[PDB]
Amino acid sequence: LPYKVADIGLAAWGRKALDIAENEMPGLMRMRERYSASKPLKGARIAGCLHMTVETAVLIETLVTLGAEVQWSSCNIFSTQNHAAAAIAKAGIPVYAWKGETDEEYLWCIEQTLYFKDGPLNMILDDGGDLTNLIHTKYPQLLPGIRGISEETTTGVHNLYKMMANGILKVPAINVNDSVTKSKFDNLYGCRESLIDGIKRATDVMIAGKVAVVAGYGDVGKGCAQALRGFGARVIITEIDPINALQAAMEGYEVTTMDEACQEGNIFVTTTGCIDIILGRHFEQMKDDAIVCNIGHFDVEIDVKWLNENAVEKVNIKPQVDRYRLKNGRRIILLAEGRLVNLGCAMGHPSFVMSNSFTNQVMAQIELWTHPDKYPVGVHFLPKKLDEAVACAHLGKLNVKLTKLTEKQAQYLGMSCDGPFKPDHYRY
Amino acid sequence: DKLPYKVADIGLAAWGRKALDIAENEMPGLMRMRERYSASKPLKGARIAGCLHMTVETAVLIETLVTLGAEVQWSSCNIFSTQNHAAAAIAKAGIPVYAWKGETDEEYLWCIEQTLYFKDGPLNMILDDGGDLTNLIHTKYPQLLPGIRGISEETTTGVHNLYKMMANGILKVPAINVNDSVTKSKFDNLYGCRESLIDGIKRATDVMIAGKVAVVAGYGDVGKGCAQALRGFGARVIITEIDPINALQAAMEGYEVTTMDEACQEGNIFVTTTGCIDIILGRHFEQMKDDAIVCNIGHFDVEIDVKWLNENAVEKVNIKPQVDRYRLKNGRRIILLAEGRLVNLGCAMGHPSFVMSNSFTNQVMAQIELWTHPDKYPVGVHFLPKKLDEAVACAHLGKLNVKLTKLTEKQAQYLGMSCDGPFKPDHYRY
Amino acid sequence: DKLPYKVADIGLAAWGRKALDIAENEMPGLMRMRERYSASKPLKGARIAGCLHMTVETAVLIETLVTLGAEVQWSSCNIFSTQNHAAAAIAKAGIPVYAWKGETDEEYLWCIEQTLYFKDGPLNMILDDGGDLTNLIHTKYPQLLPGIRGISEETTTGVHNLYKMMANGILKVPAINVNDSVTKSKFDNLYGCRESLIDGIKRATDVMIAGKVAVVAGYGDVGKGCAQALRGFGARVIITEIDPINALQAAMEGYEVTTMDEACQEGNIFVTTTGCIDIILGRHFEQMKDDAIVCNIGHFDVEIDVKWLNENAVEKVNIKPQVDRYRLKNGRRIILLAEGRLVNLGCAMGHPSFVMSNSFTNQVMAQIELWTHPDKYPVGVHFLPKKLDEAVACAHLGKLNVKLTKLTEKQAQYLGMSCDGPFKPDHYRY
Amino acid sequence: LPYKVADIGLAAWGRKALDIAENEMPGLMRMRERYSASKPLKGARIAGCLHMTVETAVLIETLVTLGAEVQWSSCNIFSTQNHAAAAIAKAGIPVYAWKGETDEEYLWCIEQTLYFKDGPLNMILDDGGDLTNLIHTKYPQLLPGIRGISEETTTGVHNLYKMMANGILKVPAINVNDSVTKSKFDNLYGCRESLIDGIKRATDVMIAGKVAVVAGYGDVGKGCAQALRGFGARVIITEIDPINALQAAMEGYEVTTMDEACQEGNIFVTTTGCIDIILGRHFEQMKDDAIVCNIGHFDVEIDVKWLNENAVEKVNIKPQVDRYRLKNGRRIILLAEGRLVNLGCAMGHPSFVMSNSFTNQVMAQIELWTHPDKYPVGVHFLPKKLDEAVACAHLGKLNVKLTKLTEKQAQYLGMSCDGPFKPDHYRY
Ligand SMILES: NC(=O)c1ccc[n+]([C@@H]2O[C@H](COP(=O)([O-])OP(=O)(O)OC[C@H]3O[C@@H](n4cnc5c(N)ncnc54)[C@H](O)[C@@H]3O)[C@@H](O)[C@H]2O)c1
Ligand SMILES: NC(=O)c1ccc[n+]([C@@H]2O[C@H](COP(=O)([O-])OP(=O)(O)OC[C@H]3O[C@@H](n4cnc5c(N)ncnc54)[C@H](O)[C@@H]3O)[C@@H](O)[C@H]2O)c1
Ligand SMILES: NC(=O)c1ccc[n+]([C@@H]2O[C@H](COP(=O)([O-])OP(=O)(O)OC[C@H]3O[C@@H](n4cnc5c(N)ncnc54)[C@H](O)[C@@H]3O)[C@@H](O)[C@H]2O)c1
Ligand SMILES: NC(=O)c1ccc[n+]([C@@H]2O[C@H](COP(=O)([O-])OP(=O)(O)OC[C@H]3O[C@@H](n4cnc5c(N)ncnc54)[C@H](O)[C@@H]3O)[C@@H](O)[C@H]2O)c1
Ligand SMILES: Nc1ncnc2c1ncn2[C@@H]1O[C@H](CO)[C@@H](O)[C@H]1O
Ligand SMILES: Nc1ncnc2c1ncn2[C@@H]1O[C@H](CO)[C@@H](O)[C@H]1O
Ligand SMILES: Nc1ncnc2c1ncn2[C@@H]1O[C@H](CO)[C@@H](O)[C@H]1O
Ligand SMILES: Nc1ncnc2c1ncn2[C@@H]1O[C@H](CO)[C@@H](O)[C@H]1O
Repeated sequence: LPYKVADIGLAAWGRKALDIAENEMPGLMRMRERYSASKPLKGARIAGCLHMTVETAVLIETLVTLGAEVQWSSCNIFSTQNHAAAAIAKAGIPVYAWKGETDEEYLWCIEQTLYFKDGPLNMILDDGGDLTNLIHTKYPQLLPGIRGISEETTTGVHNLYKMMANGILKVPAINVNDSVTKSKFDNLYGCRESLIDGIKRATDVMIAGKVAVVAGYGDVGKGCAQALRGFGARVIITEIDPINALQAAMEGYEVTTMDEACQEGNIFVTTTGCIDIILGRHFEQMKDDAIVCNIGHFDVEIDVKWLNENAVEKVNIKPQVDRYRLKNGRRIILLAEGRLVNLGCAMGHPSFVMSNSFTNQVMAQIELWTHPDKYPVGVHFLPKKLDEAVACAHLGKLNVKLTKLTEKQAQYLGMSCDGPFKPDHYRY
Repeated sequence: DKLPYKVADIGLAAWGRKALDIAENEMPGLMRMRERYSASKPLKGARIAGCLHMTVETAVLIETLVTLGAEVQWSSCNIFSTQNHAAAAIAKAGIPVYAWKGETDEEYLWCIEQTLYFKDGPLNMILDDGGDLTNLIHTKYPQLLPGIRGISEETTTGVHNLYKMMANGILKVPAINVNDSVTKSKFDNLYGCRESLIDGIKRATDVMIAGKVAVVAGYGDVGKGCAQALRGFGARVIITEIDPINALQAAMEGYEVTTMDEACQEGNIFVTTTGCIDIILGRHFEQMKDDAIVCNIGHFDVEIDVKWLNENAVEKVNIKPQVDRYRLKNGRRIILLAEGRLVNLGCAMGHPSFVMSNSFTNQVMAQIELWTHPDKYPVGVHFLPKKLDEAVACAHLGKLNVKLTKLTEKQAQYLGMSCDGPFKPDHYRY
Repeated sequence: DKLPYKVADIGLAAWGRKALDIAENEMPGLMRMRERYSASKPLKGARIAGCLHMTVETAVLIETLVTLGAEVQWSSCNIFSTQNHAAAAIAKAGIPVYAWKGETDEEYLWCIEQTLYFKDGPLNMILDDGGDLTNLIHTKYPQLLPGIRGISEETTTGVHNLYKMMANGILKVPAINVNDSVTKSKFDNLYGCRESLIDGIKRATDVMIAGKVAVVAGYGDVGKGCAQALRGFGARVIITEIDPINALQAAMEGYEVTTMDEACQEGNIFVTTTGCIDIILGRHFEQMKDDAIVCNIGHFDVEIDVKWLNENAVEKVNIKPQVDRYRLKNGRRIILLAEGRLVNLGCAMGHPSFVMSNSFTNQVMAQIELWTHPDKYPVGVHFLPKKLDEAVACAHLGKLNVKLTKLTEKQAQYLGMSCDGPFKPDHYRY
Repeated sequence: LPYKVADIGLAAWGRKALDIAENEMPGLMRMRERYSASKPLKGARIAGCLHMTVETAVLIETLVTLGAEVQWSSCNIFSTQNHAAAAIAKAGIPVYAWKGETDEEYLWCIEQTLYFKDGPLNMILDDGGDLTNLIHTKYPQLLPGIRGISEETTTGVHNLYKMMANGILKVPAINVNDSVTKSKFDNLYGCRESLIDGIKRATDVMIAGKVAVVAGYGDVGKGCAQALRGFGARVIITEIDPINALQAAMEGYEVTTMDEACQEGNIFVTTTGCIDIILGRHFEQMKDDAIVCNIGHFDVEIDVKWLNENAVEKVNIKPQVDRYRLKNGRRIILLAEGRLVNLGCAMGHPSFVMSNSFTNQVMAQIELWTHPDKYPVGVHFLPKKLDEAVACAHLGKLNVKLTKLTEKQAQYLGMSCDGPFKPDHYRY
C-alpha cells in the first residue's frame, strides 16, 4: 500500500492551494532556503500523525526538502482535507488519511505509517500523542529505534508529561506547544479566526445579539472569546483557575459556571481539554436551537452520548451538523459530533499561523536528529533563541521593521543584541 | 410555452427545507407577520414579481408573502448569489422561481422576464433590489407600468437610481425607500456585512487576516461594518473616502485615511464598498503586493477593473469557483474574488438570517402599505413611518431577550412624547 | 451700577492664556474662521449674549466671535462647569464674563442677567446651551424679543425645548438647531463623551474600571460613547433604553440590555445619559452594591434623585469638592458625583478642545447665518445646510493629516453628484 | 525626626481616601482578616521604598496589622501623594516623602528609613532597587542584619538578577514582579487606565484622531497601546524583540522604528525601561505640539537634556508640563520632565490592581521572615499556589463565580482540585 486517500483526482486542485499556502508560510520557506543543499534530516524516517491539511502538506514537503522519508496519518477523523491529502499522495509520499474516517479506519491509518521501505520509523511527529501512546502500548519493540519525538498540541504534551512522570515515556521528546511562537499565536490567534469560520459554515447563524458561553479561558478560550466579542456577541466565561478567571473579568467578561450560563447561552464552545463540561442537565435548560460545539482536542467535553439516548428525534441537516429535538420540545444544534469544529466544519487555522507552529516543528525535528546529545529521555523545550528565530522569519511578510539596540543600549540592559531579549520565565 | 420554474437541482429541496425551518427560528420579524396576517390575508390579489438574491432568507420572505395571500414569482438579482437548495425548496412548494448559482448575463435577464407575467395576468407589485427590475419594466415594458401599484427597493444603489429617475421625471410608479429604513440601513448594511464579508473571504481563500494590511474603500454603513470586522481579526485597516464627514469618522475611530493611489502599495487585502465606478484600476493593481486579495461588496461589479486584469495579465488560473489568480508582467500575483461581484453572497451565504429579518420585515410592510394604501403613496420615493420602523425593531427584541424600559406618564409628559409612538424626531440619525 | 465681569480669580489669567494658546492649536475649525473673516468682520454690530460652559474651549470660541467683529457677553450654563483660569483670561482680555466654579442657583441666574444688556443697548443675538437663556428672555424679558435676530442652540435638551416651544406657538425668535448638525451630534456627543466621562470619574474617584459592572441608562449618541469608553477599560456594560431601535443597536453590539429595576442589583457604576427625569430612584439606591458610584452626564441634574439621598441617608460625608459619600440604613454606601450635575465638566475639563472645535465652528457659522441672512430664517427651528456641515469636517481633516479622495468627472456623473457639494442626501444618517 | 511630609493637615482627607481604598483592596483585607491575631511579622522592621500613595498607605497599614515596625520613603520624586503621606504620618509611622522632592532630598529620605528606634532594618521592600543598591553600596555593614527583600517592578528585579550574577547580591530576595498576579495585571491593566489619566490631566488633549507611538510592547506597552486604541488613536509600536513585535502585528498595530514613527506621532510614550529611546533627531522631526512622555521606571528613555540645551524657549504651563519651542518653530510638550507620567501627572494605578501587587508583597514579606529556611541567597519566585491565592482573594469583589472540578475531572486531568492548575512554565 503506497498510500490511502479519498480522491487522487483532487491532487491538481490540491497543488494550487499549496502554491498559495507556500506564499503565506515564509517561516517554512526560509527552512527550505537554508537546508536544501544541507539535508540535515538525511537518514530520518519521520512518521507523522497530524491533521492532513493544506498547511500540513507544506510542512511534509519541507521535511522532505531537508531530505527525509515521511509517512502520514491524520489525528482526527474529520479534520483531513481531501485535496491536500491528494497532492501529497501524488508527490510520492505515503499518506493515509481522509475526511470521514471511522474509529477503526483511524487506527488503521496510523499503522501504515509505522513501517517504511527501509525499516521501521525513527522519528515521531505527533499531536495529542496518539502515535506516541500507540507505539508505547502496541509496539514497544520499536521504541529503542526511535531517536526523538515532537509534540504539537496542549493535550498531547500534558500527556507526555504524565508519561515521563509515570516513568513510561522511554523516548526523548521536545515540547513544541510551549514554544511562545506556538502557544501564544496558534492557540490564540489561530482559533480566533477559525472558530467562527467553523460555526458559520455549519450554521450560518448571526453572532451579533447572541449570548455565547466559552468554557475555559486559556490561550484557546481567549481567542474564541475575543472573536465572538468582535461580532457583538455577549460572552460568558467558565473557568477553574482563579488567575485565568480574573483575566477574563478584567476584560469585561461575565464569569460564572456552566450551571448558570446554560440558561442563557445561545452558543456554546468548550475549550477546556477536560471531560464532562456540558451534560444533559445543561442541555435540558438551553434555549431553543442553542448551538453547541467544541474546539478542544478530544471530543470528551460534550455529552453527545446523552443527546443520542435522550433526544426525541435527531435530524441531520448536513454533514457534521445535527439538530436534536428534546422531550421539552426545544432543539439543540450540535456540530462535528463534538469533535473539534474549526477543522471539522472549516479548514482549520490559516496557513500563516501554522507556519509558526510548523517552523518550530522543523527545528524540533532537526534538533532531535542533528544533536541527539543535548536531549536525553525527558520533556524538553526549544531554546528561546530558536523560538525568537521563528518569530523573526515571519516579520518580513508582515512588513514589520524591527528596532536594533545600539551597543550603548545593549550594555545598559546587559544583553547581547542578537541574544534572546527576555528571561526564560518571561510570559509575553 | 412557459416553464413553472427553473433551478439548479430540485433534489436539493429536502435539504433546503431543513435550512428554511432553522432560518424561520432566526427570523421572528417575518414569523410575527405570518401569525398576524395569515387569516386576514392583506396581500390577496397582489401579483408580486421579485428580483432579489434567492437565498434561504429570501425563501422565508417569499413564503411570508404567500401566507399573506399574494401570488409571487421570483428571480435572483445577481448571477452568483442564488443558493440552489433554497431555490429547490421554493420551487417544490409550487412557487415560480427562476434562479441558480452561476447564471450568464443572458440567462439572468431571461430569469427576470419569466416573472413579469402570472397566470392571473401581469405583475401589479414590484419587490426589487438594485433597480434592475424597475429599470427593465420602465424601459422594455412601459405599457405594463399603469397596472403596477407600487415598488419597494431594498438597497442603497437601487434607491439612488429611484431618486435620479424621480428628478428626471421618468419614474411612473410610486416607490418605498426600504433601504433608508433605520432597521435596514443601520443593521443589515452595518452588522450584516460585518459578519458576512469575512466569511466570503475565508471560504474563498482561507487566509490569515491577523497581521494583514486591509484597504476598505468607502466608509458609509457598509464600509463601517467591514472595517470593524477586519480590524477585529487583527488587520490594520486603511480607509479611502470622498465625503469629509465619513472621513472624519474613520479617523476619529483610529483608521488611517488616505487615497487608493497611496494604499495600493500597502494593502494585502482590498475591499470596495463605495457603490461607485472605477475604484480600483490597472495603475493600482500594478503596485500591489504579491498575492493581494481583491474583492467588492458594493451592489454592482463596476468598482473593480476586471476587464483590465483579463486583458493585461500574463497568467490567469482558476483556483476554484469564483476564485481567480492572475499574474501581472511584474511577476506578482493578484487574487480576485467572484469576478468582482459582491463577495459576501458570491463566495458565501450572505448576511445571517436574523438581520435579514429586519430588512425583510420592512419589505413585507412596504408591500402591505403599497397594496392596501395606494392613496397614501403618490408617484415619488417614500419612507416608511417611524412607527413601523420602531415596530420592526421591537419584533426582534424578544428573541434576543432584551427587556425594554417603559416611560412613566410623568417621564413621557416631561419629554413631551407618547409612551407608544416615535421616541425620536424624523431627522434623528441613531 | 454694573460690574465689568465677575470671576473666581483674575490672577489665573496668565495661566489661562497659555491654555488658550495650546487649545488654539487644537481647534483649526475656529482658527480658519478667524483667518477667513477677521478682515470682513461679518458679525459687526452683533451683540451676542452667550450661556455656555465657560471653559478653555469656549474662550477660544468667544475670542473668535470678537475677531469677527461681534460684541460678546458670557455666562456659564452650569454652576460647576466653569474653569476659573479660562474665565480670567477672557475677563483680562476685556470681555464681560460672569462665571466661576461653584455658583449658587441664585448667583447662576444673576450671572446670566448681567449679559442681557450691553453698553450699545440690549442683546440682539443668543448663543444658548440647554435653553436657559432662551427661556429666561421669553419669560422675564419678552419685551426684548423683537430686538433679537436669532438663536443658536448647542445641545439635545435645548433643541427639544425649542421644538416644543415651536409646537405650542410660544417661540418668537428664529433658531438654528446646531446640535443636530452632523459634525456636532455624531462627534461631540459621541466621541467627546467617550473620552471625558472616564476622565470625570477618574479625577473624582480614582477607581479601577476593569472588572466593574457598569450601567448606562440611555443609548443615544451620548450613551453610545460612554458604553464604548467603559467597555474599553474592561467593564461589563449593561444598558437600559425606551427606544426599541436604540435597544436593538446595543444588543447587536454585545451589551446586555435590561431595566434599571434589574440593573441596580448588578451595577458598580451608574451613568445616566437619557436627558429625562427620574432615571435613578430610592428604590434603586436601596439595592445597589457597597460603594456604587453614581453620576449623570445628561444636561440637567433631573435624572438622579439626590434629594432622596439627602433626606433618607443616615450619613453624608464630603470626600472632596463634588464628591459625596452617603450611607443608607442598610449600611451600604453610595458615592455621588457632582451633586448629580453632569460629571464630565463637573469633575473634569469636559470634552477635549479638538472635538469642541466642530461644535463651535457650527456655532460661529449659525451666528453668521442668523446675523447676516435673517431673511433665510423665519421664526422656527432650522438646520444648517449640509454644505456648511461638510465644510466643518473638511476644516479638521488637515490637522489629522487625512487625505480625502476626489471624484473624477465620470465618477461624479455616474453618481449624479457635484464634485463639491453634498455627497449625501438629507436623510442620510452617517 | 519622627517623619517628613508636605502637610499633616491633609491627614483627615487622607483617612477618607484610605477607607475608600480599603473597600477596593479585598486581597489586602483578607490578610488583615487572617493574620491580625497571629502577627507573623512580629519582630520585623520593614524599611520600604515605594511610591507613597493612597494605595501604599493601605499596604503599610496591613504590614502593621501583622505586627511590624515600618519606615517609608518614596522611590520617585513626584509620585508621592501628599494627603496619603499625611494619613500614614498621623498614624504614627515614620514616612519621609512628598510631591516635589529634589534629587538630594530624595536620597535624604531613604536614609531616615534605615535606622529604627530598636536598631537598623531587617527587611527591605523595594521597587527599582534604590534601597537595595544603597544598602549594598553605602551601608554594607547592615546587609548581614537584613533577612529578606521583596522587589516590585521589572527594572528592579532585572537589576536584582544582575547583582546575583555579579555575586554582589549578598541577601536573599523574592521576585514579586514575576508573579503572574503582578506582571499580568498591574503592568498590563494598571497602565491601561492610568497612562491616559496622566496624559489627560496634564494636557486635556483629544486622543481620537491622533497617531500615538508606543516604544516597547511588553506588559506595559501592551496596556498603553490597548488604551490609546480604545479612544481611537492610531497606534504605532516600536520594539526590539521579534516575538513581542509579532504579537503587536497580529493585533493590527503598525510596527516600525522610532526613526520612522517620529515623523507622524502626535503622542509619544516610552515603555522600554531602556535608554536613548527618543533623541534630538526624533524631536526635530516631530509634528507641532507633539506630546512626549514616559511610563517606564527611570527617566532615562527621553533625552530631556537635549530639549533644555537646544530649545529656543521653554514655557512652563503648570507643574510637570513643559512646552518647548524649537529652532524649527514647532513645539514639543514634555510631561513630568521625563519621569513616569501616570504617577507624576495622575494618581497612579487604581487601588484594586495594586491590591494584587501588594497582596503578593505581604506574602513575600511573610515568607522571607516566617520561613527564612526555604530561601537562600538568590532570586526566587513565589510558589504558584500562593500566586493563585492572590487571584482567588479578588474574585469575590468582582462577583466571579468560579467552577470547581469534580473528582472525576481532577483524575482525568491528573491534578489536585485545590492544587495549582497550571505548570510552572504556563504563560497565561
Ligand atoms: N482546535 C484547535 O485547532 C486547537 C488549537 C490549540 C489547542 N487546542 C486544544 O484546545 C484544548 C485547550 O487548549 P489551551 O491551550 O486552551 O489549554 P489551556 O490550558 O491554555 O486553557 C485551558 C483552560 O481550561 C480551563 N479548564 C479546565 N477544566 C475546566 C472546566 N471544567 N471548566 C472551565 N474551565 C476549565 C483551564 O483552567 C485552562 O485555563 C486542548 O485540548 C488543546 O489541545 C485546539
Ligand atoms: N453586499 C451586501 O450585502 C450589501 C449590503 C448593503 C449595501 N450594499 C451595497 O453597498 C454599497 C454601499 O452601501 P452603503 O449603504 O455603504 O451606502 P453609503 O452610500 O453609506 O456608502 C457610500 C460611501 O462610499 C463613499 N464613496 C463614494 N465614492 C467613493 C470613492 N470614489 N472613493 C471612496 N469612497 C467613496 C461615499 O462617500 C460614502 O461614504 C451600495 O452599492 C449598496 O447597495 C451591499
Ligand atoms: N455632558 C456633555 O458633555 C453632553 C454632551 C452631549 C449631550 N449631552 C446631554 O446628554 C443628553 C442626551 O444626549 P443624546 O445626544 O445622547 O440625546 P439622545 O436623545 O440621542 O439620547 C437619548 C436616549 O435616551 C433614551 N432614553 C430616554 N428616556 C429613557 C429612560 N427613561 N430610560 C432609558 N433610556 C431612556 C432615548 O430613548 C434615547 O435613546 C441630553 O441631555 C444632552 O443635552 C451632554
Ligand atoms: N509606570 C508604572 O506604573 C509602571 C508599571 C509597571 C512597570 N513599569 C516600568 O515600565 C518599564 C517596562 O516594564 P515592562 O514590564 O513593560 O517590561 P517588559 O520587558 O515586559 O517590556 C519592555 C519592552 O521594551 C522592549 N524594548 C527594550 N528596548 C527597546 C527599544 N530600544 N525600542 C523598543 N522596544 C524596546 C523590550 O523588548 C520589551 O518587550 C520598566 O521600567 C518597569 O519598571 C512602570
Ligand atoms: N489547519 C491546520 N493544519 C494543521 N494543524 C492545525 C490546523 N489548525 C489547527 N491545527 C492544530 O491542531 C491542534 C489541535 O489538535 C493544535 O495544536 C493546532 O496547532
Ligand atoms: N442572505 C441574504 N439574502 C438576501 N439578501 C441579502 C442577503 N445578504 C445580503 N443581502 C442584501 O444584498 C443587498 C446588496 O446587493 C443588500 O441590500 C442586502 O440587504
Ligand atoms: N469643554 C467643553 N466646553 C464647552 N462645552 C462643552 C465642553 N464639553 C462638553 N460641552 C457641551 O456640554 C453640553 C452638555 O450640556 C453639550 O452640548 C457639549 O457640547
Ligand atoms: N498607585 C500606585 N501606588 C503604588 N505603586 C504603584 C502605583 N501605580 C503603579 N505602581 C507601581 O509603580 C512601579 C513602577 O515604578 C510598578 O511596579 C507599579 O506596580
